Amino acid sequence: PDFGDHVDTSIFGQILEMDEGDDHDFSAPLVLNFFEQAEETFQKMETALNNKDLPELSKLGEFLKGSSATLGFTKIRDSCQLIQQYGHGLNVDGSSEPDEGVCLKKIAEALASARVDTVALHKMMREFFE
Repeated sequence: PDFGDHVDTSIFGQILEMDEGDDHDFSAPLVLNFFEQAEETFQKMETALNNKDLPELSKLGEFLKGSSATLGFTKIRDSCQLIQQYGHGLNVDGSSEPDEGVCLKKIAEALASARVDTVALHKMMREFFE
């Protein structure tokens, strides 16, 4: 399976080992569970944006970063890392960003990237598991 930059094959590959037989009896429910979880998190983020709660956004980013990391979903993990950082009021270089308005705008961009990358991956994973 050639998922491009979306998936770390060395990590995802280890998920696939847990399948007994060729029906993907373990990996497929797991991946499904991740997309549901992601979808829930994105909704809770979309609300957190609406209420301009930067700490919440930071934590949701960190949470979803961790679960995408576990499965090797690199592009999603990265965008969630940015949400974590911008939620703590920091730029990519580590310098502080004191303008909340700027932070929120950067989070919005990274949330859009995350959602789009999730959808892209969901499709490929659907092709893969059929």
